[PDB]
Amino acid sequence: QQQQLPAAMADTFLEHLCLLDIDSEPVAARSTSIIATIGPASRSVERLKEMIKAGMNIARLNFSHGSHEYHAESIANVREAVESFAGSPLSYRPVAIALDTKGPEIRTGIESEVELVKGSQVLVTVDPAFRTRGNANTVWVDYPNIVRVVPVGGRIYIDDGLISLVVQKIGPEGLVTQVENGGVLGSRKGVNLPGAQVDLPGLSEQDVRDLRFGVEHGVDIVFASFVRKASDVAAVRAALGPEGHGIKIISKIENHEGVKRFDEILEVSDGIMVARGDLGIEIPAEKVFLAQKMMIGRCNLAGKPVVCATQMLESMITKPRPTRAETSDVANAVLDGADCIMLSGETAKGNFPVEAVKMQHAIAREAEAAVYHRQLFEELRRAAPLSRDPTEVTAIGAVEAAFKCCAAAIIVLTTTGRSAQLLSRYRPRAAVIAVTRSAQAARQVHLCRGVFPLLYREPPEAIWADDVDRRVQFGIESGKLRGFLRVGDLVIVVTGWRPGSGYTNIMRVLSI
Amino acid sequence: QQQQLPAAMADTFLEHLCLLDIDSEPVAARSTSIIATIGPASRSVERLKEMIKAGMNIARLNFSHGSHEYHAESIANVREAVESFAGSPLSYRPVAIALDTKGPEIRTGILQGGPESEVELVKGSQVLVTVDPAFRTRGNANTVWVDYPNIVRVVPVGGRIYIDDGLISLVVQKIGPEGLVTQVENGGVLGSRKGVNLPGAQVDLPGLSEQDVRDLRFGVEHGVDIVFASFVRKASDVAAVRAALGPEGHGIKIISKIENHEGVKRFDEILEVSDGIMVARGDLGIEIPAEKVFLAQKMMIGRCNLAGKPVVCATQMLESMITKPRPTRAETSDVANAVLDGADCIMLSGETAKGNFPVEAVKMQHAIAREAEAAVYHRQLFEELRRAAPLSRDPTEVTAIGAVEAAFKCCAAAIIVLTTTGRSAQLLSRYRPRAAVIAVTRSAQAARQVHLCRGVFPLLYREPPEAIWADDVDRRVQFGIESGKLRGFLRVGDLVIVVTGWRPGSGYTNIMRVLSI
Amino acid sequence: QQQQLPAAMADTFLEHLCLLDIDSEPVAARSTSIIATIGPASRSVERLKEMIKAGMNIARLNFSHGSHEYHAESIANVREAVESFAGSPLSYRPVAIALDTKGPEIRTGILQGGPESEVELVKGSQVLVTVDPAFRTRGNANTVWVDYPNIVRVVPVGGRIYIDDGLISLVVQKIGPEGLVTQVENGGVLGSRKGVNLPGAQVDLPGLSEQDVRDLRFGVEHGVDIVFASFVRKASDVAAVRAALGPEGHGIKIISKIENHEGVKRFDEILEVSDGIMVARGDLGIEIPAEKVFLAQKMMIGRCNLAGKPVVCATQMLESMITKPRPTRAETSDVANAVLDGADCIMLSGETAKGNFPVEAVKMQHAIAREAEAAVYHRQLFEELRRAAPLSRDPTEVTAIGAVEAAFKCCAAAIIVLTTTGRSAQLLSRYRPRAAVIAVTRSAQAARQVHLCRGVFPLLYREPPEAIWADDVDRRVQFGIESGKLRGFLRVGDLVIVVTGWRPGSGYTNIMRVLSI
Amino acid sequence: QQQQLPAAMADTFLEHLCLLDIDSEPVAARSTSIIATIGPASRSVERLKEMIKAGMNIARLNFSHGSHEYHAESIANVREAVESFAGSPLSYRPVAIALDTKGPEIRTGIVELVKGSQVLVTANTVWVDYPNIVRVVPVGGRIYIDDGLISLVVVTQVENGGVLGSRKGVNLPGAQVDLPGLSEQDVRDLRFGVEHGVDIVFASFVRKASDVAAVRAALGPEGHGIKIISKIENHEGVKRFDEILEVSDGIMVARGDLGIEIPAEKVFLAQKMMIGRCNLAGKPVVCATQMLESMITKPRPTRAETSDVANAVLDGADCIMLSGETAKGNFPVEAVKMQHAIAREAEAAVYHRQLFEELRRAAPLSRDPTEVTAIGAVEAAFKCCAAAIIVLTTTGRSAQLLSRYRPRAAVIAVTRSAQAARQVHLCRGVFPLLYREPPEAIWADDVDRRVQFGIESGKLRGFLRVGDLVIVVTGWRPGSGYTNIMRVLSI
Ligand SMILES: [K+]
Ligand SMILES: [K+]
Ligand SMILES: [K+]
Ligand SMILES: [K+]
Ligand SMILES: [Mn+2]
Ligand SMILES: [Mn+2]
Ligand SMILES: [Mn+2]
Ligand SMILES: [Mn+2]
Repeated sequence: QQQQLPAAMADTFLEHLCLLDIDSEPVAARSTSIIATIGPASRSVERLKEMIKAGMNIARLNFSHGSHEYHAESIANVREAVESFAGSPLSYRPVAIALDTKGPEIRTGIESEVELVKGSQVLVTVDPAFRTRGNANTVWVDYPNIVRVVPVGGRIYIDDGLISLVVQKIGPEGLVTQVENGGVLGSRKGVNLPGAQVDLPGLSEQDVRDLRFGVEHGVDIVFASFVRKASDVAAVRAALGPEGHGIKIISKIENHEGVKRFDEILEVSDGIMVARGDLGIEIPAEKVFLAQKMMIGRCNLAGKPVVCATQMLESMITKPRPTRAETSDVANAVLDGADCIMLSGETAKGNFPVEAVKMQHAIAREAEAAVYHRQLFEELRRAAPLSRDPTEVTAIGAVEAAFKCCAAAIIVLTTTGRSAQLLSRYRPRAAVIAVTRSAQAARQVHLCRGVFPLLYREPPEAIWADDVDRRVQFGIESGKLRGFLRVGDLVIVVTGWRPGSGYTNIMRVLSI
Repeated sequence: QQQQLPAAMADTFLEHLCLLDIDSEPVAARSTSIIATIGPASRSVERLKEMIKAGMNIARLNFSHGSHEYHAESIANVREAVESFAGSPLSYRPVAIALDTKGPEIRTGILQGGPESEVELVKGSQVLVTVDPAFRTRGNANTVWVDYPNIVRVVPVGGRIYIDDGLISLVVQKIGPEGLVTQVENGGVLGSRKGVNLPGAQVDLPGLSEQDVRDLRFGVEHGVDIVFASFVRKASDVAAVRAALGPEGHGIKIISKIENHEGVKRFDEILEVSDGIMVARGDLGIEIPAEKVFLAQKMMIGRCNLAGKPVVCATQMLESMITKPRPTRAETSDVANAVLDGADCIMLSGETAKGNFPVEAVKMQHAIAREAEAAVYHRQLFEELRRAAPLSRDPTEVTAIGAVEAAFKCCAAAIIVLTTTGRSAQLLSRYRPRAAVIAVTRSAQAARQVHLCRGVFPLLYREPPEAIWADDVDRRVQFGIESGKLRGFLRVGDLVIVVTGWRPGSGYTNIMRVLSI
Repeated sequence: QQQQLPAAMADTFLEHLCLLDIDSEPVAARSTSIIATIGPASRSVERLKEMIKAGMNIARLNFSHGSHEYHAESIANVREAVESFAGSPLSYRPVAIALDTKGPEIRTGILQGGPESEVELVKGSQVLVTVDPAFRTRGNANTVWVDYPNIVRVVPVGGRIYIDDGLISLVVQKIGPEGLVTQVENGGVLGSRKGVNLPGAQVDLPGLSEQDVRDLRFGVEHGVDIVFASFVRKASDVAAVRAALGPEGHGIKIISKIENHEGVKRFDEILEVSDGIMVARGDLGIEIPAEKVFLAQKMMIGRCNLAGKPVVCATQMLESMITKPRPTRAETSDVANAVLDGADCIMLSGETAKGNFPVEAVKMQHAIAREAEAAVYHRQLFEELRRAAPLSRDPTEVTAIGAVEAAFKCCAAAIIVLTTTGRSAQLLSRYRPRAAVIAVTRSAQAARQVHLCRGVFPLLYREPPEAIWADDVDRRVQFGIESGKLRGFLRVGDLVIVVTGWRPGSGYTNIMRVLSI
Repeated sequence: QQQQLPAAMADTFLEHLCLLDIDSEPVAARSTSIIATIGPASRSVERLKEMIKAGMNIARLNFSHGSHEYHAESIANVREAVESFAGSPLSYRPVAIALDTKGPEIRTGIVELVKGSQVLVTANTVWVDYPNIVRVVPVGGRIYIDDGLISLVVVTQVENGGVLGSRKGVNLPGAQVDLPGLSEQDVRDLRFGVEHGVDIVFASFVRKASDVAAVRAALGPEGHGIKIISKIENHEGVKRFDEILEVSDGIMVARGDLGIEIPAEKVFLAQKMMIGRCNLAGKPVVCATQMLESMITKPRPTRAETSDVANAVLDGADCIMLSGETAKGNFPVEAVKMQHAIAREAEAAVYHRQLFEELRRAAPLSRDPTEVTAIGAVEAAFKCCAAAIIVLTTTGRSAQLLSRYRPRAAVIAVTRSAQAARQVHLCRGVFPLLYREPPEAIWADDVDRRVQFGIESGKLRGFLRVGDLVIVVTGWRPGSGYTNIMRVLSI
């Protein structure tokens, strides 16, 4: 059998594991959406085309680097690459665009390299004149209060926490420190101050500018950096302004406080990013996996998208093949229950961006087939409280029906994505094919595992009921074309009693 | 809270038990249908009316007693009592009629100048069992006549003969030319025409005698809804019932009564071929050791639950009530446990056929079943059923389970289903929703037969079809709601799950909708 | 296979039910202890001997009736019957003796000219209930007198009044200047001095009257083992029993009978303070609606199972047998379901106290309990208990669960425990092993009280201590094995789990060993 | 609370996940043993001392490289480093030594292979040590070179270019490699292992039961004691796994080769399947290769590496390995310290509730008194949050049977057999203590002194504190195979 079905029929998790079969070919669209960071390696229209073809679903713009003009070019190229496939509506793949916020970063000064000798004296300055006078015994940083916040005996991580510094006297013109971990240091590198309370705002003048930019260029999603408390996302919301309620806000969890106040942060956000990079510097590297698995679990419970991020395939920045740990990282993110998996170096600057995307694609398909739905579904139902919202009620119904007949797909009409979401919330195995007129909602829905958006272009029919049927039919055809559904398959169709959003309430079983 | 909801939310069966609350009032129509046997105590139109009011859903005609004329009067009186409530379609309660077959019984003769007189079989004495036609009526303390010619040829020396609900006990010591010389092993007081059981003897009597066949044809002609088939031992037995029922009667549901060891052993083959099962505890309780019935009962109920077929629990559920206005503590727990076991219907016999409290007896099964229905640990039950039931490609099943699931998620007060033959109402109840299954149908018969399936409340719909089919569909669903409101099944603010189909005719159910009342 | 093993190996409760097998013979001592009530039917030494042979483990003396002298004779006769088997220590069966308290009973008066004669209260007729001192003797078909002046003040117009076991039903339709003008709801033949109940109406008689205290002091002096304490409504009720029991009687296990609504509601507090519980169905079934008892029964048994305390199921489990040599189908299933519920003991009252078949009645509870015990789905049962029971630091508990676990893994025939006060035997049964708990003790009393715990089979050990303690330990273990072999609990080639301790005196169990027989 | 106890008390796996707490400090010896490969970075006695201190439990000698003399020096150095702590029997840490077999490898001879260009096999000329290559790769066959980084399609054509070094691993999937599992050299290497008293054989390229039979034959009679760990490195091996496991003492998920022989996407499936099956069989299973590669070069692991380790433990692995990280890299001790740190966190996060349930449930009934005592002991341990289960064991088997059920309390195994003490590291949760005193006259006393020994060693290393409960497992008579007693004692 295929799809790891013998494994799906197991009575225990152990028996399940014991039955995973390397010769059981996956046989389903991959449900985990891939987010790819745009950079020099992935910015040319022709490259983007390849990346789309290979599996990219979300383009991530990292506003930690590049000017407004630079990101506008990125948006313009993505949109071009994406619309090059509009020749065939039945095959067209929407691509989301996520603005990633700079946030309260700290960076060293200005392709040369100094060497911080272990045990040696290094001075950290925020004096404007030393802004480029950086050397083996002097590092300049762009956070003037550094001197006010890192006390004697405090730690200062530099460059992915690879360099490490102990403050051994805080004198007038800077921090007198001793290198604890040396390393070959380069230009403008990221700095971390664990244990220190960085009074740096979650939203600086630039972030606000950057957000307004996102509104004007119609970005779909904000990955909000360094989110430490509910008011942080409120601030993002305010900045996003009224022209931008539609925009999904994904809070990146990058530090201890963020981890601790996670519950409050989730309730107020549209989803979460396990921001492992910073997280892995702010808390001990041994402990990330706990935060990751805790947050993914909690999101699964709340029904919100969760993203797993950073170094999932690092070696690929430089090599055509991933390390054995990277492969298992991707699979375990999926098995953890992550809605999306990300790429950074691997697609922004590396020598194999398309190969990197093909790999997340390949692994996610295997891992998705290896999900023990039986336990998963049971636990979700069991944990999720009762509900009175007809849309939820239909969803779980639909998912249940899908399971009973091994439906190829659940086809949903949706206006804002919400009813597609409520379906994927319960993790059907059948694919959730979402038919929508809202180009934006079609993009934002990539954030939810197992949704395949289809953008519908025809003008409304006179008779609403007809309009509904043409759309469902549209789903089926697109379905047939991309090999999601074959003649003789059963499909579950979810619709509503009247137009407008918020009235989903019907579930139907149809045969193809 | 009500409906034993704290108990419903328990994480284990033990925790569930630990949270059952005597002050949590049930709050739902009772889902276990009650079958009542018709006799002198329950035959008058006015009595029937009371029994309907009290909860009766199936009238059982016991063809072991009475003539054709006698049962025709019963049917006529039921139907009258039933139709007396047709003045209000929104409140009308359909009542099924079940013909219960005589089958291969054996009874003693009539007593010497005494149909209502008693002889006494003393422990340790010689009793001759005769088949001699001349002794039918001549029977005494040392002589009992029996209506089974072959008895003399089937009980060996050392073989046991039970008389009267197994309370009398004879052991064959000598066989002879003019009967069985027996010694009374258990004595007691004996009357006329009492049931005989022959465990250990293979009884070569047919499952369907010339009379049964006549009885069955009778059932066809008078439009009975259900056949409780006695002494069903193997698949061919129900085939025989089917043939006899003839072509004028495919619609009739066949319920095999399981009354003996062989029947218990070939149960699987019998179920596959029957519409449902009756755990016939009376005979079963004599054919196998009394200690073992509970095992057959729980096994069969379990298996039916699995197959999704109606199962009936029967006999002595409330015996003391034949004679007393209150049940014994075992009787009460018997009913509750039949329900908790997972029985679709519970029966009454003596209690409604001859006893002094037939209505009180019906009211009691009503009261207990409501409590017990609320105490079912659906969480486990539902999980196990899904888990056990094979995948399915039939859109009707698919919608059913969907509907049940949706119902659970919002504590739906009801699932309302349009159904033509009952099948989609049945597939719902197969998954044991807690929300009541309100089945709307134009088939008066299907409305009656549906009582066989736990949790289905049938509503007979009387209006002529609208021109636009979609409108006809809506009026029906609306009809369900209103009836619902009126009988306190649904209150304003409830959510309800509506199940319908894409086109007319049966077999095409495939839609599930969430509506608020 | 035997012992319903296929059914034990099932992955779900449903599959379990589906695999119960009527041909799978039980093969194990029955673990549910049987309490028999002593009366005219069961007071003769020779009868008692039969009842012991048949399975009785606890004699229950019902102090609601009979004088001190009368109960002394009962004790004497039991002890005589019991010690008649002392000729063989390997086979000797200890029998507990439980004193059942009268408590705050409410009663009717003596009849017009008839300490034996009878009045009929006809359904629908006017009935005056006086509290008038004069009429305590002047009762007829329209006048019943009652020994509780306050009844007039507590039952409001429209309230019920149940009489004699709840078989007679009166409704107050007028409160008058000397009596409640009642209509007869339920009719029937009324006797002299019968029990009256007042549901919903709150009562104010003490839990412990001057007589109870006397009765308790009596129990001490005659060395009763167990007090079944009637009408326990709150923790202080058992404190009172404890005080009355006096210092000569800490050893005595106190079982609170739960007989009313308040008792049901304050159950948690009552359990914490008692050694065990009695589900007193009789009264309970009159105080709260008859439909609801099964809920109180299953909730209490569940909670006791959780707490690890003995729970008894009681009253009417086999009533028809008071009068008939076979039980009704409901009675059989009642017993099975008590066991499946998880009851430690099952009781008999009328069936053994007055009826015509006391020994047969005891043989039946024995026969059913064995079947039902084999049908427990231990897999779930064990899982749930572990899961629910909090961590523990007491080495005795820790050894128990370990022992139970080891037993399961090798289908041990038995767990053999040395115990001084019964406590380590109890902690084993607490986890419901399937293997039998063979408890070896020198305390004749502890040997009796242990019957209160499902699955414990006490063996009284008589030899004087050896010089070397270790040797004394081994002879006792060996004693268990031999007794074991002799009664067919263990066969050559069986594995057995032996639980002992590091030093003498109670409270130090901490060793578990696997041995082969 | 500590040890992720709130998460242990969860009613579902989801709820469990939801309750993992980064501020819940682990508080227990780490139970996953660490296998470290010896090389230039890790061969000096002083280095070895550091690596023992940091957590190493098994030294891995990779016979794919180095001469006999070279491996003798390694053994010698390990043994020295190890015995330098013998100053104190209560603290002494035994270190196993595992001989890792070369087996049917293929390597290149002693340059950048351009994408597109011609390359013959016997810059435009790679040499290979497997003469039959010409015989088993047909027109349109694939030849991987160096950790599957290069790809050659058959005369070949380069499909994937790359920078080629000296003597590098060649892989041929789809081809049936008729090279023997045991060459003349392997046999020599194995005989070597016997003579120098290695403890464990990691047997390379195990494809079928007869492969381990061959290893067994070569190991000879002087070496029945030696535990044999079959390395699963290819498709056939994955397919015939059941047969292989039944006949082996344990398994190594040899990800490196496996990741080249089967698609990289699929390894995690083989890994989780094998670890699951081993957990079921009660045999040790090893997770291997690249668990921390970046550390070969960098002082900190990547985020994928960290999660790789934790997931191996959560998968249920008995041991985790390091190769380049400790054999040649610039951070061997840091690498060992990391596997130590992660394994402790991951171990505390195991959802025993489910795990234990499932193992009981799955494991068939048993009549062997040792098993019966084990499960009993584990059950007792759970009920009182025992700090430890202390077992007397002669061959390790009763320690093994305990760990088979994954207690959370640590399994402190007391033994006289120095070797058994070493091999027991293969079983999660076993902490061996070597006992040196001569037997007492009264056997019962000898038993007690040993149990007492375990307690004291326990106290000293902070496994058990006064007031803890401990579970003690012993037997009714001397000699192995008769464990049958379980006792609850307070410290
Ligand atoms: K950023
Ligand atoms: K009949
Ligand atoms: K009493
Ligand atoms: K090797
Ligand atoms: Mn970051
Ligand atoms: Mn019958
Ligand atoms: Mn009472
Ligand atoms: Mn390898």
